[PDB]
Amino acid sequence: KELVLALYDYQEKSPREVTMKKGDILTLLNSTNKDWWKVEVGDRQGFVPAAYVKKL
Ligand code: NA
Ligand code: NA
Repeated sequence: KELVLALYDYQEKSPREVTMKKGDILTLLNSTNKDWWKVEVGDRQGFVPAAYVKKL
């Protein structure tokens, strides 16, 4: 529903994670966890650290 901004480059470390580039605009899918948010990066879905993204 919401959009988030990738504040840093982040390379996924596990299958459930996804990679993002600084400045990417991600779709926020699930932010119920305080440390890991599920996002859509382009056509991929996965988790990134909440600390590395900013809600828009
Ligand atoms: Na992955
Ligand atoms: Na954040």
